[PDB]
Parts: sequence; structure tokens; C-alpha cells
Amino acid sequence: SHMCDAFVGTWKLVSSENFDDYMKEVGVGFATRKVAGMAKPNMIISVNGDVITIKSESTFKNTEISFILGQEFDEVTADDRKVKSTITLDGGVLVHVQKWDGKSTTIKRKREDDKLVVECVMKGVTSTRVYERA
Ligand SMILES: CCOC(=O)c1c(NC(=O)C2=C(C(=O)O)CCC2)sc2c1CCCC2
Repeated sequence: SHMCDAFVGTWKLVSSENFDDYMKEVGVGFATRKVAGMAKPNMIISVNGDVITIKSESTFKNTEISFILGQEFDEVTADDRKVKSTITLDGGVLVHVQKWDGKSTTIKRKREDDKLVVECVMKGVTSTRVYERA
């Protein structure tokens, strides 16, 4: 096993704060924000060797990334940004940096009690999204 084990599994979104504001700062347009903000995604995390997969599933849209820690990859985000992403495991927190158009956003995923807490930061604005096991 590995430490990245306490992330593996199926997680459901139980709360969100400031997500609309985070998406505004990212540059997401009105209609996409409205539809994206309604979603109640499940997050499915799995590991196979050095490859980590994170899926986000909702009735409206399903997305998936697979990656190796520290190794940059291409990502098309759920709002259709084409970004270059790097994910590292720093002090037990998955830290995901997305770069596009000279901009940057960082998404941190951490275990806290029985939750998986997702903190999304774009130029002063933080959104906190809390998941629990499905
Ligand atoms: C930033 C734009 O995000 C979206 O457009 C977006 C989501 N985004 C998320 O769920 C995000 C996170 C999460 O809880 O996994 C982390 C940051 C985005 S979930 C979803 C959409 C758009 C389509 C429906 C489902």
C-alpha cells in the first residue's frame, strides 16, 4: 500500500462554499457557472501502480484525469479550459496546479476526519467543497 490510500474510493459532494465566486475569478461564463454550480458530483479516486485516476461524475457530465505525481499532463477541465496540470503529494495533501493563458489555479485535496476536503484557489478567492464516502 501507500499513503495515497486514504484518498481511494467513491466520494459524494456534501457541501460547497464560494464556488460561484471561484468560478467567476477563473473566468467561467454565466450559463456554465449556473449548471456547474447545481451539480452534485461524485469523486472516484483509484490508484494502479504509480498512476492515480480522479473521476468527477454527475448526470450532466463526467470527467477523468490519470496522472503520475510530479509529471505534467494535459487536461481539459469541466468548463472546457485546455490547461497544463501538475499534481504532487505534499505533506499528505494532493496539490493540483492548472496553468492556462498565463493564469494559474490550485486545487488542494485533503483528508480531514471522515471527509475529503477540496479547496480551490484563484487570486484571493477560495472555494471549499466537502465530500464524504458514498
Ligand atoms: C471550475 C469549473 O468547474 C465546472 O465547470 C464543473 C465542476 N467543477 C468541480 O466540481 C470542481 C471541483 C470539485 O469539487 O471536484 C474542484 C474545482 C472544480 S463539476 C461539474 C462542472 C461542470 C459540468 C457539471 C459538473
